[PDB]
Amino acid sequence: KLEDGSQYPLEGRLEFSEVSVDEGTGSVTIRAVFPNPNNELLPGMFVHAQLQ
Amino acid sequence: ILKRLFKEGSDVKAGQQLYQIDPATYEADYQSAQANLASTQEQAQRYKLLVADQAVSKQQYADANAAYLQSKAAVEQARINLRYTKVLSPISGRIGRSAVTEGALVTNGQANAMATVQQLDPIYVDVTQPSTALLRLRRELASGQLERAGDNAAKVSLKLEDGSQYPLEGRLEFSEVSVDEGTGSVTIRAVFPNPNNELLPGMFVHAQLQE
Amino acid sequence: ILKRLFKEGSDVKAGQQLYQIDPATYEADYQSAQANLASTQEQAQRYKLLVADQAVSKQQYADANAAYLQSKAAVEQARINLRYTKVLSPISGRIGRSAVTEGALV
Amino acid sequence: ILKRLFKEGSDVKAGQQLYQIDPATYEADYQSAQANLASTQEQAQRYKLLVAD
Repeated sequence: KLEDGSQYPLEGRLEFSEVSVDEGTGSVTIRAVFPNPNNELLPGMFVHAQLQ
Repeated sequence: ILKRLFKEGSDVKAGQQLYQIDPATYEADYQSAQANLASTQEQAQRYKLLVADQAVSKQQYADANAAYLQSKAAVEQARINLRYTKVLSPISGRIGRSAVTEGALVTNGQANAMATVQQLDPIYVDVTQPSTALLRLRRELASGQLERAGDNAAKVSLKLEDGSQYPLEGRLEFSEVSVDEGTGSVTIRAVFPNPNNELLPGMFVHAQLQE
Repeated sequence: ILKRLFKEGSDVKAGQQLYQIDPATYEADYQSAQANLASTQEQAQRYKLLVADQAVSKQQYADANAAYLQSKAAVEQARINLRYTKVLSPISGRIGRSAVTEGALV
Repeated sequence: ILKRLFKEGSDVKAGQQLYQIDPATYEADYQSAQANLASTQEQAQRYKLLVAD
């Protein structure tokens, strides 16, 4: 779901292998991969991954 | 620097000579390399025929062929250096000021440029906008809500800083050229014809989209 | 930099040439090194035969072999430098602005 | 001997060219000597002034 509140039409995979853990916070970062064939998404966008 | 061949702030063509570095010493190396080559070549040719006839040893032919190869090499380097005495314009555009005065000493690999040329006719207008604004606009190009100007571009107008309209009409191209660090904000470019140089780099302006 | 070769904000491929560094001297060094190699090599090969026959000394052969070894080395470095005059994309992806202009020094 | 230019047994005039010796190396030595003179002459003109100040 994009900053504008809109739904990205494509759908990706949320990968559960941890990329980094935080120092103080101890909170983990993981990553989803989304196809981006029109170059609608660019780095630095604020978004929400939606999980059922 | 023998000469500066251009007027500062003028329009220069791609490949036009902007400076003449004093060629005299470079001409001398070249012509001297060619003289050395003409001689060693004629010998190497003679010896190639002699060694075929066994009128000379392999060594003597070898030595003659070696001298010739050295000469060949020396010519080619000298030719290149001579060519470089004419400092040429890489592009068509408005050249600025010379950082160098006639009679100054220039060095291959010196830290500072001597001049800077700027293609001004087609001119850019850099527009920075939040990632979401751009995504919106791109959709309207495909929706047809925005009028196209060629491939992947919207027709645009320009409003100058004095507040007036620019008479000409440009292209707002949708491939991003940078995304900013702090802000998610994206920079794209419009392209406006500038046939008399009313537009200059550094102006603050407003590109205008009819939706 | 002789040429930039890519549009800013466009897609390039891994391995694609993004810039042309002026190759003229590098080309000349390489051609000349290569021709010198052909010549020191035959000389070293020949002296190798000739020492076995005692028609030249070990010192003469040692010198011929040395000059040949230097030519090999000179050729390899000249080749590598010439190769780098073509600045390639490491990956496929979207390229942004050029931070360096044509005519710039790298 | 690049060329003979005359027919054996024939008549010839004083100053008539009878042979051409290959001039390639001679042409290039001459071109090079002119080039060295130009360069070297300008430098001595230049240094004549320099030493003056």
